[PDB]
Amino acid sequence: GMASMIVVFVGTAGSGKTTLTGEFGRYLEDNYKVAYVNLDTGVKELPYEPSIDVREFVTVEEIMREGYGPNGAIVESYDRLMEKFNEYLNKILRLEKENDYVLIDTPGQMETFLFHEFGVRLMENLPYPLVVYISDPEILKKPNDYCFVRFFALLIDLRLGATTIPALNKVDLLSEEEKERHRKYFEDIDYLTARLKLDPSMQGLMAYKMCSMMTEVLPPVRVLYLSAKTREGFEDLETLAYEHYCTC
Amino acid sequence: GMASMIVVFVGTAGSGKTTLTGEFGRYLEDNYKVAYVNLDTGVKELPYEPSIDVREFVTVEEIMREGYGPNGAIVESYDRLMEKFNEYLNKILRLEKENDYVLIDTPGQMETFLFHEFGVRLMENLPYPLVVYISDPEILKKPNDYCFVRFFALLIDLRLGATTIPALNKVDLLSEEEKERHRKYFEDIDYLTARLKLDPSMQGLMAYKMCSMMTEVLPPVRVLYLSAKTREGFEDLETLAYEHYCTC
Repeated sequence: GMASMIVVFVGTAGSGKTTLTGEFGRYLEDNYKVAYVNLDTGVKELPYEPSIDVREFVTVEEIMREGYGPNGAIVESYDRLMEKFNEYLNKILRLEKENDYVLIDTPGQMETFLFHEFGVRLMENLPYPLVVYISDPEILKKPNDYCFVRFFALLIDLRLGATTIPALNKVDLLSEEEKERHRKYFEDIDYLTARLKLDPSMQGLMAYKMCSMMTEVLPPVRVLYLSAKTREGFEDLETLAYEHYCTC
Repeated sequence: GMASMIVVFVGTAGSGKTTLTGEFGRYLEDNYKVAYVNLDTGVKELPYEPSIDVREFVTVEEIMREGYGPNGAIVESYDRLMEKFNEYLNKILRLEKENDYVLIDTPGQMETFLFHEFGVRLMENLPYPLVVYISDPEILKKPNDYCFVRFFALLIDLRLGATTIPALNKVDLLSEEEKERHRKYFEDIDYLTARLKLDPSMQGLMAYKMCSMMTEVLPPVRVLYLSAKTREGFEDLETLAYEHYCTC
């Protein structure tokens, strides 16, 4: 096709970002032409058929043989990928010319995407990509967690300089009590800050201070609730992907 | 001894956080009793003698044999450590009773510290620890990078709820032109925002918006410049460690 949208999935190893990428692809493949990009050198298996698969060129496992530990082997795998930076960039630019959606799967170690050259430069060089930042529901246990997760999404937005949508994955595992509780904090402006008042701790009152982002000029975003299992929230995301490539 | 200070070193694999921890220890061992804690399951070698070494119990390498990839093996190593959570916590609390300094080395994959239970809970349960967030100078190439790095330090502060000092490591590798350029953006309030005005990009004007943190109530912090090689900035940090355990 040619709608030419790129959607970048960001999340820590465990959040189910790779399963989501696949299933969100399948959902789209009814009405669109879709390409998948894997930028992770240490993922074991892919539930989709990749156009680009940086494991073709280098894997964390193989370079651990050379005698690196895994910390070193991960950093080293992305130093070797930079040897092919322009090649991967043009490869992705071309996928985007021949497709309606290019879905990009990033390293399970998101700092390997946030910090290293390869991930940041690739992102400064793609046309207006949208980023979906996936969070595990289990990380959400206290009102601190909510602004934390929300602030992190803001940080990705800088580092990659691309609009970043906060999402919770695996929502099908929520009991509905749980579902109700997470919705409360996220959607309701005030209520969040309200619950951020009862903690009598500086690092807690410190955390209350951070509840800053106000109205307009600094526009809070809509959080997605997603499930690969039930396809919950997929239509929202598709919509978000259209509202973005238009307005922006 | 018994000054009972804990200093927590946070930084991505590559930033030289582990070499710094060792050398900062040696510098202290002249005037203080010092204990080292390693919480990293995938670091190859330690330049110090650890009191606690979570590799004793589990390593990323060994569990990769069981057939996990490295993403999975890293997450899995910290799930197994939680089986010993209370034991490691009391072990560290006791080190702090018998020492002037307990220096804590965290996982080379800082999200394994920022996100996973083990790292966040350990930190909510330690007495007033100070966090030093180490950044590679090479990440600093454009005025965006400066607020990025500075904002990330703010995020660690929430997630662990402990005061977090931004630092640049490996300053001995700076040409002095470089040294001068990094100092400019960091110390000078305004100047930073000033240079954050010439970019004609929403995600750039977006980045200008984020330059928010104002005066008092929301007090900007002093950035450290550190070098294991020359011991630059070690006295500053020692001072910071005293000014913190006092006031705070």
